[PDB]
Amino acid sequence: VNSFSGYLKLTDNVYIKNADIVEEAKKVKPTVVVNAANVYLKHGGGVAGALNKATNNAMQVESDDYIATNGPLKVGGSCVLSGHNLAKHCLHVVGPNVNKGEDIQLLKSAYENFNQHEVLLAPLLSAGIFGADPIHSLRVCVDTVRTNVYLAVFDKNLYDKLVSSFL
Ligand SMILES: OC[C@@H](Cc1ccccn1)Nc1ncnc2[nH]ccc12
Ligand SMILES: [Cl-]
Repeated sequence: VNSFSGYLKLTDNVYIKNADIVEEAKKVKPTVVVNAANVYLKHGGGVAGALNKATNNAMQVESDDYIATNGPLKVGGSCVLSGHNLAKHCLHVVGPNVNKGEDIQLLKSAYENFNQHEVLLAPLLSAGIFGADPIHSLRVCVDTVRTNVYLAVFDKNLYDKLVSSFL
C-alpha cells in the first residue's frame, strides 16, 4: 500500500491520472519523481522547467554541477539526483526529442531506467515538447516498465484520450 490516490489502473503495475506532476510530487513526496530531462540537464521548459521552478532553481544548480563533473547524459540514459522539496530522489531520464530528430526507438531504453526503482511518479517520456505521440509513449511504458509506475498527465483532454484508446 502506498499514498498515491485517484489513479486509474491500466495494468498490474501501471497507473494513470490527470494531474500536475509538480502538485502530485508535493502532495505525495514520493521516493522517486521522474524528470523529462535533456542530455545537458537544462531544465528550461516542459515538465523539467516546471519541476525546477518548484525547487526554486535548486534542481538546476545541482544539475549544473553534475554536468560539470560528468558531462552530458546519453539519449535513453538517466541519472539519480536529489528530489529537493518534491521527492527523496529525482530520476532524470532522457527520452528522445523528436523535434531534434532523435531516434524514437530509444524511448524503450529510456523507460528501462524505471526498472531500477520499485515505485515511481513519472510523466510520459518524450511527450509534450519532446514531440512524440503520447499514445505510443504510454504503450512503450506499459510494455517496458515492470516496477510500479504512477503516471501524471497534465492535459485533461489528452488524459481522456489516453484512457479511452488504451488497449
Ligand atoms: O509528457 C509529459 C508532458 C505532457 C503534455 C503536457 C501539455 C500538453 C501536452 N502534453 N508534460 C507534463 N506532464 C505532466 N505534468 C506536467 N507538469 C508540467 C508539464 C507536464
Ligand atoms: Cl511538456
